[PDB]
Amino acid sequence: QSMSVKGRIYSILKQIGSGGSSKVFQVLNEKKQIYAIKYVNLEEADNQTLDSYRNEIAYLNKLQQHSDKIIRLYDYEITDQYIYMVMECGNIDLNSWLKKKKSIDPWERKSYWKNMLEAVHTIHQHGIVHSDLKPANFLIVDGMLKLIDFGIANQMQPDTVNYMPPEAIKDMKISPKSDVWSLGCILYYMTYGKTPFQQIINQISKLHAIIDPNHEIEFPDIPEKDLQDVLKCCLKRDPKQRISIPELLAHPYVQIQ
Ligand SMILES: COc1ccc(Oc2cc(NCCC(F)(F)F)c3ncc(-c4ccc(C(=O)NC5CC5)c(C)c4)n3n2)c(F)c1F
Repeated sequence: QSMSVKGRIYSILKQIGSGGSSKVFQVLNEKKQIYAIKYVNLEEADNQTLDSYRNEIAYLNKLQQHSDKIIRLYDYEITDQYIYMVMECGNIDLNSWLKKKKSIDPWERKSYWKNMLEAVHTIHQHGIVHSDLKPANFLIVDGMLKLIDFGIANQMQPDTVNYMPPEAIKDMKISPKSDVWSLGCILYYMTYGKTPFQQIINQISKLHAIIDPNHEIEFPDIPEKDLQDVLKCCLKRDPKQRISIPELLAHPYVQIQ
């Protein structure tokens, strides 16, 4: 089944994500190369939705320069009815590559963490706060992770409120610190193999736990202390307390050997 984007033509290998009025497809060009293509349908001109999407393209466009830990965008076409974005295709998302795994190599867990921070630092410099980070939002492309999205649009899910931080639940304000927390949970889950409450099931309880000063988060012993320190510093409950992405970038855990 064909597709046209700026008069270049694309044959769909398959759908790889869906949500709202948009679908993502793995696809091939004329010269047998792979790409993802996000196709959004504007027939439902929910006007908040529509500006959310014009805003995502705008940013995705601007962050092409400042980092390649950010998914590449080769082209797009937008009209009143549709939006096609032709992007990079990753081998695999992170959320998967983790569930098909028992032991993560410590060196990889570090290199993925670096990549994580770099990408999140990049979007903070441009004043974006994701506030929705989870493993799905990252993506493997030749050893490097790359952030796929910014939290601008009511995002797809491939084909969970573990990573929800405290401030987002009491506040019913969002700073950068909010992404740190979710990053911690993602690192947490990469060391221990469960987010910090994959084991509470009562949702009313789970969010009382996320916000209960007197619930001591269980921090096991591990081969490397630095990691353990990074993890405690990220999963603090006062944002004013919590470590920053710039402090995180100058941490021993990311800098030494
Ligand atoms: C939360 O929304 C998601 C939706 C779909 C997702 O899955 C995937 C899986 C991929 N692996 C492809 C390899 C395969 F399966 F074909 F073998 C892949 N490659 C490029 C993109 C991709 C690219 C761009 C965007 C995107 O729209 N980002 C916004 C424009 C900023 C999305 C959601 C996924 N994806 N996306 C995902 F991980 C999400 F987090």
